[PDB]
Amino acid sequence: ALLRILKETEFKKIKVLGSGAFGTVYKGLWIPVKIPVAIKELKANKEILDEAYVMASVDNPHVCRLLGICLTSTVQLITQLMPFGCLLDYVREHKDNIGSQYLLNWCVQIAKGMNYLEDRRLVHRDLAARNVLVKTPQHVKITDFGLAKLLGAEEKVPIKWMALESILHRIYTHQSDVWSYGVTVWELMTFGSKPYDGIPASEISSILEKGERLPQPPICTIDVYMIMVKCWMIDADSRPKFRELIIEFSKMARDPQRYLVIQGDERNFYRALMVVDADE
Ligand SMILES: COCCO/N=C/c1c(N)ncnc1Nc1ccc2c(cnn2Cc2cccc(F)c2)c1
Repeated sequence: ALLRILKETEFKKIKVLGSGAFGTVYKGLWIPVKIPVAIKELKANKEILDEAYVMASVDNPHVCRLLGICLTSTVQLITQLMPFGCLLDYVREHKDNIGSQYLLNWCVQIAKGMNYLEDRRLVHRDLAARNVLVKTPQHVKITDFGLAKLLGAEEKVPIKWMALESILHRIYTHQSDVWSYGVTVWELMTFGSKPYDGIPASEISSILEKGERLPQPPICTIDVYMIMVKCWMIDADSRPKFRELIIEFSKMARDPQRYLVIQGDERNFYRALMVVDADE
C-alpha cells in the first residue's frame, strides 16, 4: 500500500517539534520495531486521501515522502523524521561554519527536488527554507508540498515568499514556485535572514511592482545574485526553469570560492535534541 492507513495505536506523539503554518508537527515513534517519525496534525476525508496519495507517491532523494495517514477526528500526516531539523534553523545555527561548497550544493538539491515535482505537475505553493529539511548536512529534502492547495490556497499566507501573480490573482504555477525558490536561496545566502524584515505584508505587492527586490547577500557575487533577481521577474515565463537552475548551480558547485566569498571558507548535536530509520 503506497499510502498506509495507520491505526490510532500504531504511533504516538511523544514531543512537540513546532507550530507550523497548516498545523502542529510532533516528533514520535511508529510501530506498524519502532521508527522515528514526524507527525503533523491539522466522513468527507475521501477528498484528503486523494491529495494525500500524491504526497506518498513521490520518489526522489530531495523530496520528502508521506508514509501514512490517520483519519480520526483530525487528520494526522506521518512522515520520516529528519533529525537535523529544517534548513532555515540549520543555517542560522551554523552561520560561522557553512562554506560555499555546502550552500551551492543545497541550491542544486532543492532545485532537483523542485524539478521532480514539476515533472509530476505538482506546484508546491509554499517553498521556503523552513520547508526544506536536513536529512544530513550533505543531503536536504523538500517537504510540505500540496498542503497549500489542499486547504484553499487558491480559493476565495506566506506573502513574502509568493510571486506577484500569486498575491494578486492566486495564480500558482511551477514558475511561481521558481520565485519562491529565489527567496529560499536568499534565505540561505544571508544565513537565515527574514525577507523584507520590517515591511508590512500589505505593502509587499506595492514594493514589488515598483521594481524593489531583496538586497544582494554580502557573500554573493553578482553572478549568484543575478540568478535570484531573474527568479523575481514580473514575467513568469522569463524566470529561470528549475532544470536550468540545476545546471547553473551545479556549474558553480565546481568552483565555489569563485561564486561565493566567505572569509576563511576552506578551514549542539541533534542527538540530545531529537529503533530504525524509516529508510531501513
Ligand atoms: C522551527 O523548527 C521546526 C522544525 O520542525 N522540523 C520538523 C520535521 C522534521 N524534523 N522531520 C520531518 N518532518 C518535519 N516536518 C514536517 C513537514 C511536513 C509534514 C510533516 C508531516 N506531514 N507533512 C506534510 C507533507 C507533505 C508532503 C510530503 C511529506 F513528506 C509531508 C512533518
